[PDB]
Amino acid sequence: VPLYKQIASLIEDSIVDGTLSIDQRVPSTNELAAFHRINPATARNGLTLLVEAGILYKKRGIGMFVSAQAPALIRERRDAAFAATYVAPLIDESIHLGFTRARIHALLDQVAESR
Amino acid sequence: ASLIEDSIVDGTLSIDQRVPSTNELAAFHRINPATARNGLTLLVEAGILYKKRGIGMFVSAQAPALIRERRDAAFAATYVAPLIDESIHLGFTRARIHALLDQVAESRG
Repeated sequence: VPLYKQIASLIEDSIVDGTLSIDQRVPSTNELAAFHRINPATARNGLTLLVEAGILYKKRGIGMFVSAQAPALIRERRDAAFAATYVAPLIDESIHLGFTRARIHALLDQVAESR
Repeated sequence: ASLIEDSIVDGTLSIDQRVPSTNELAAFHRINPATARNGLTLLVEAGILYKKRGIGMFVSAQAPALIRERRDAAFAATYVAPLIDESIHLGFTRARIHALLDQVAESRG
């Protein structure tokens, strides 16, 4: 995983854990660069990634802040990544193999009951 | 191993029909005849094939169910097991995942 992504995820984690709130300045490119001791452009790319997702917003002349719906955004995105990565190919292959809805649901239970 | 099984699935081999000689299986897979042999031995153990003393090995009427059972277990290991593990890690209940299965289904792939 690229460093700008690792930085972005650390910030989301802080938002999920509740250690970073809504009216709390987010560490700046310069502050993140100094702390994690990484390249500024890397910290920047991480922050921008969160902007483009609607998780952070710029308060003119003050700094970066957290959107109130950030928690919902991180949760919804991670849930969608989960569905596409783990459920989408499962369903596609089910159709390919010709399984019925009942068969797939039974397979799920059969595996859960027998790990 | 697969050749016999795929063959039983596609009908190139019917129930009670004799299986190809180990030499043929060996040549097809480009392996040692002894290896093809124990591979056939494993199929007998599993009940996919049965043998007539001094005559050879034949396709069991049970092979169909047995082979299909092997395939869903492969599907389960590839798609369902990883799904279950991640679901547990993320804190999703099985009921939720059942629902999600239908959810993703509606507008399938």
